[PDB]
Amino acid sequence: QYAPQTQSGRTSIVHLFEWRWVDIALECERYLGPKGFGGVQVSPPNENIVVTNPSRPWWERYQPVSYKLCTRSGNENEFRDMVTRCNNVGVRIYVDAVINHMCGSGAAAGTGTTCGSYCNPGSREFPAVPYSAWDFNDGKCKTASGGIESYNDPYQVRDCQLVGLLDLALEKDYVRSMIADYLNKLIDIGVAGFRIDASKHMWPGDIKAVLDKLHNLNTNWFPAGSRPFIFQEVIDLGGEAIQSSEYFGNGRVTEFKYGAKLGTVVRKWSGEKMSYLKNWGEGWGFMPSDRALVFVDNHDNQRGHGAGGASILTFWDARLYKVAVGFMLAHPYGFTRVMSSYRWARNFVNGEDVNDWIGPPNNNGVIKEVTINADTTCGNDWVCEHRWREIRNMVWFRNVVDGEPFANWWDNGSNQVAFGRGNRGFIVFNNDDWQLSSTLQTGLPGGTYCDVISGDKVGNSCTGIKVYVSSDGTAQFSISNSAEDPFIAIHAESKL
Ligand SMILES: C[C@H]1O[C@H](O[C@H]2[C@H](O)[C@@H](O)[C@H](O)O[C@@H]2CO)[C@H](O)[C@@H](O)[C@@H]1N[C@H]1C=C(CO)[C@@H](O[C@H]2O[C@H](CO)[C@@H](O[C@H]3O[C@H](C)[C@@H](N[C@H]4C=C(CO)[C@@H](O)[C@H](O)[C@H]4O)[C@H](O)[C@H]3O)[C@H](O)[C@H]2O)[C@H](O)[C@H]1O
Ligand SMILES: OC[C@H]1O[C@@H](O)[C@H](O)[C@@H](O)[C@@H]1O
Ligand SMILES: [Ca+2]
Ligand SMILES: [Cl-]
Repeated sequence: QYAPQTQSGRTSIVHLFEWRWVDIALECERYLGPKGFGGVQVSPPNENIVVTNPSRPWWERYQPVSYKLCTRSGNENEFRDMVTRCNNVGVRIYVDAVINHMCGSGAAAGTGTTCGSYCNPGSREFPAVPYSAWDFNDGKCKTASGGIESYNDPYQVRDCQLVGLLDLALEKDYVRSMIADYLNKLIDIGVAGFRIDASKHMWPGDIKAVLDKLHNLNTNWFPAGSRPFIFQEVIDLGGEAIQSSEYFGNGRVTEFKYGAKLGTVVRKWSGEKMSYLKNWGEGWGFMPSDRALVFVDNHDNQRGHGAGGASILTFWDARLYKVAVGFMLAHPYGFTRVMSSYRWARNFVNGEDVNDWIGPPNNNGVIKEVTINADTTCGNDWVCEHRWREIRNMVWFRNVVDGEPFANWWDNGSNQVAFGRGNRGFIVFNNDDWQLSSTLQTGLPGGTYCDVISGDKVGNSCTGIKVYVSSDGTAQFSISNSAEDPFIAIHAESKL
């Protein structure tokens, strides 16, 4: 459950948030495959309720009504086609499994669903599954409102309603089996693993019981006996009743402290400095590297939802975002996930974005295609961070230095920092308000390397900064505090 099951040499996955199956299929063949991306985390592929107020928000996909592969991203044919085409080019697919609940208990009975399935939230009727009143935790929840009134009580958070969502009685074998059948169908289709949504709201044992029923991965692409990759969404910033460690037996867990702390350090808040990152990782109180799935921001916290707060860096703060993603992709800690978002009209009234609900780029409800521009960027308001040179080249960097140990750390005692990875890569950062000009030990063999942050190595030339490393591994790095990208990165494969 801990092994990502990516094709050898590939070390990251991209969250193609709200993308349509057809666009992902294309993206796999034209970009993800050739650019060494390990895989893609897709949005919930099962049927959800249609929320008309507000107009088709992104969160309606987290309110299931059945397990039919039928959504705004596409139908089952399109889904199967995507998985096949992506696996065929070496890019795995990971599904966002929403299994702790069904739709909002307050939703209206009817066929206002993405596939037309009938459902009656009021009576807990979900005919298309099927689920009935006795498959929910209403009777087990002890709070007056039936909702989570305190996060200090493990029972409320797991047995009661998360924001009014109907809570599934996961201790029942019937429910356990319905969910397993859904996941098994996906596994057989070719999916490599899952993101267990809202794991914190389920007992580790219930998740385990479900996982034990899962099929081995499809042998058309995976070796016989391969277990699916599992990463559970557990928001634990420390100091709360439920600990992420309670889920280590099921698979990897989302380390939310990673993005919260990094954002604060890179922004230079609360007295934090980049020089403090020397012992980044478990030294900062994070979970063991091999149990962690790390990221800078995720679909929730980039828009105020979930956890992280104001410190979280997103594509909105492009410059700082790039250095944080670069640091993450360079550091050996955890399995990295890269975010890929869409632009929305933010509108902050009282420090709160009242438009945080806005769904993906659409034409009267139907999702717009991802258009690719000549300069390799995306149109139709898809930001495509994964296509930014600075990001795509760091994904490559991670592949290249995979397995090499953290080494040759250097810092100016403030915000200028540097470290390498064995003898295959080195990265330098300047987040101070002054010039960086030093001769540092890179640990790399002598030669001329193309900086992959400012450019690329084309044939036998660099399109950006070139770094000459002496026979003794040293090199000079000159980075101005006003540089567009205040960091340089070089590796074995960018060598001329
Ligand atoms: C979003 C994450 O919430 C929780 O994290 C909390 C941490 O546990 C806690 O430590 C931290 O301090 O605070 C966090 C919350 O800010 C979960 O632990 C975490 O798993 C969540 N992230 C996951 C999980 C979900 C749920 O599947 C997704 O949440 C989004 O989607 C829901 C559903 O669409 C959305 O809620 C909308 O719908 C419900 C029904 C509305 N609730 C109203 C309706 C009724 C009647 O049914 C009333 O009873 C309710 O009281 C009333 O509020 C919501 O108003 C509406 O927004 C969430 O807002 C979305 O965030 C996440 O996407 C997923 O990543
Ligand atoms: O050593 C790790 C610690 O270093 C301190 O200087 C920082 O302020 C802490 O946030 C961090 O956890
Ligand atoms: Ca629950
Ligand atoms: Cl997540």
